[PDB]
Amino acid sequence: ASSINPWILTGFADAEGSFLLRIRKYSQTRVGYLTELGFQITLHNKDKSILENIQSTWGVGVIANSGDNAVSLKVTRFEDLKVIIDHFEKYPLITQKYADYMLFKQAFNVMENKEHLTIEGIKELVRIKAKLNWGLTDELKKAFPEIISKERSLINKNIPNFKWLAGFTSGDGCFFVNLSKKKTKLGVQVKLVFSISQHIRDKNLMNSLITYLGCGYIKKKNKSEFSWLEFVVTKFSDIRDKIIPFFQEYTLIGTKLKDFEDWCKVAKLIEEKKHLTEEGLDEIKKIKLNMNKG
DNA sequence: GGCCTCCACTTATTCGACCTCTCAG
DNA sequence: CTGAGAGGTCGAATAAGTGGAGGCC
Ligand SMILES: [Ca+2]
Ligand SMILES: [Ca+2]
Ligand SMILES: [Ca+2]
Ligand SMILES: [Ca+2]
Ligand SMILES: [Ca+2]
Ligand SMILES: [Ca+2]
Ligand SMILES: [Ca+2]
Ligand SMILES: [Ca+2]
Repeated sequence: ASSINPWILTGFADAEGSFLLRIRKYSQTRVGYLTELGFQITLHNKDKSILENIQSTWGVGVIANSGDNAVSLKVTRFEDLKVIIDHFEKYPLITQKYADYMLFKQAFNVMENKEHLTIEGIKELVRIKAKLNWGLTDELKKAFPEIISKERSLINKNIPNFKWLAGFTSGDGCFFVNLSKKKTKLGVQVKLVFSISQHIRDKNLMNSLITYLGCGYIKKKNKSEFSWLEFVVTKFSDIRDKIIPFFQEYTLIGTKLKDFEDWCKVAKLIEEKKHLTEEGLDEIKKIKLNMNKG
């Protein structure tokens, strides 16, 4: 395998990767609970390469199928979690996931002292799990009532580097060739779109993208209860003089790099105005088709 | 015995990706 | 006519999670 730049790896960990803390009822321990702390990243089968290069970069973690179409990288071996702590202490996360890392860091110290084998240590872990990701199940809520959960700090940090954004984009980014039917002679408009999806927790971070990249805007989407944000750039001059030069200097990792490469091919056709012709339009449809089924 | 670590595989919901239209210059 | 938003839809490569058990000191 090949190494991954640490900042690119952190950025990819802001977009992918989830900390996890298992607190299960268990008959084969005195305290009656089985604990499992770790970190994981789940991608499509086609992107198993990233996991292998991560596994080789950190020298930690195990790979396993995640259903019929996906695979994951899991790090739960306790001694291997030191690498995860060492990496993120030097290359910290900047999304709200950094608050989950801190809770993960606290759980590590409880288990490091072996306090998870006691009833008090478990209670401490439960107070931490209450604020980690999706909190506690009602089964444990009623099991450990009147527990003062730990406080979850609001993360509001600046983008550290451009490499961080390359990794974050590879995880939650998208390079799309928009074909828009138009009641006109040619019939269709071509328009490149660069976007980054993200939960509305990080509205601050998302908004700062406009300031950091000097272009784009924000779009608030809602699916009933749930809402998230999209950082979107469509103005071609910005895509040509900002987005494209940026990601040529700071390589994307995974299958998204292939989409970026075809994306840039369409940008070339557009610079030459070949997107107003007919032969050029067949070319753009071929490139776009190669990005959907590919 | 007591406890750790891994594979199988799912759920909820947060992404990615896919549209189509208005309208000013 | 064209470009740049405006205004969306939608399915799971979503982010997060669980059951089962082989493995080790
Ligand atoms: Ca993400
Ligand atoms: Ca994922
Ligand atoms: Ca190792
Ligand atoms: Ca394996
Ligand atoms: Ca492991
Ligand atoms: Ca260190
Ligand atoms: Ca992704
Ligand atoms: Ca332009």
